[PDB]
Amino acid sequence: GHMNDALHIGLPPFLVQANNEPRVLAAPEARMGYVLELVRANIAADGGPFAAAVFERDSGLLIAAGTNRVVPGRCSAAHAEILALSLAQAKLDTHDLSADGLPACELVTSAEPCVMCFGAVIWSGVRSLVCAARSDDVEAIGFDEGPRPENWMGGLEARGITVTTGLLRDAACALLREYNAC
Amino acid sequence: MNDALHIGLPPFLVQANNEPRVLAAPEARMGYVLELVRANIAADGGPFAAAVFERDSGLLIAAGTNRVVPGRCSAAHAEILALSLAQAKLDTHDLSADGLPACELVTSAEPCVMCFGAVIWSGVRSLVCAARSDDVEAIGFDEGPRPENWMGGLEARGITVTTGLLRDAACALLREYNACNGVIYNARC
Ligand SMILES: Nc1nc(N)c2nc[nH]c2n1
Ligand SMILES: [Zn+2]
Ligand SMILES: [Zn+2]
Repeated sequence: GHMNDALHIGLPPFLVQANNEPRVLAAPEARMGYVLELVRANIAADGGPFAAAVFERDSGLLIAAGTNRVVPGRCSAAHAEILALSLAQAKLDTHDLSADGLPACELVTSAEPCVMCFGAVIWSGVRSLVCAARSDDVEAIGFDEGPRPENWMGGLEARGITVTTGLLRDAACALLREYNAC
Repeated sequence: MNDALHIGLPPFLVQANNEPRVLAAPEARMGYVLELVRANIAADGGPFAAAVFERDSGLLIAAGTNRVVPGRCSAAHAEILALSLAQAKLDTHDLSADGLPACELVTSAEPCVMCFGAVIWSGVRSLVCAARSDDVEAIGFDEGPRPENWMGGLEARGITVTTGLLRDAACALLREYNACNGVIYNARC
């Protein structure tokens, strides 16, 4: 809500809980299954059908999670990725996730990022991005990726951020089609 | 806050966002945005400020400055703060929602790729910049990989773009931040 002295984006109960309960998920598909549970919880708490979480890349320790809170939060910058990366940085007391001595961080996200989130992933210091639904899956339910540069993935890769896509794509599309139906 | 995204605003920014203010001329709007750059640098933030104004009346809606380092948040560019704070005050994610005056983002520098998408999603109908991307990069800030013809990109979404407005003063402030950036104490800073 509106504050005088802060930008303040409140989080619904499931998301506060997700950011404060201990969770180590070693396998990539474990990490992505949990992110898709957050998608489902978010849809039920009036949010867009997107979620993301920052994990320690090797251990799979969950550091923070975010979901689309654009409409209920009255904030167009409130995509899953922005919240997940920002909360991870708050937790780790730094604006730079690749700060010396911090373990390598990974953003596991329900769908390929829009142009804003593409830039946010670059500045964040995460070293790895893993996506489920593809860009055309997102467009097919009326979400816009915006004008991203051509070869956005190679843009990430050239800056030391490894990119995997398509992970539990079909599971993520099931939740997208469902949001679009309702 | 582990229960919210919470970026605190320094007092001078609370002040900027508290007092009613109307600036008709583009140069007046950018003059004010450049005062916030200097106040931000003195309040431990980066050399970047932006403000959302009603396009046709000059009424200030909200201002934002770069709070990346003090706010421990790489998303906290001036543009993201200005836009989000304006959306919070008017109680919509969409600055072009029915009933709302057309909004213009005035920004001390051309937007990086993240801020470029934020602009597109925000609903503002006008982007007005001072320093060019070349200026920003000249002192080690990185605009990142924007799409080819990013300005044409904005225009095709109906977002009119101006740049170079009070560019000299904005460059002078960038160079002054850069001269004071190092670790060796300089009383002149
Ligand atoms: N316009 C602009 N460009 C950057 N690289 C940047 N980094 C932090 N704030 C910024 N603003
Ligand atoms: Zn996004
Ligand atoms: Zn930016």
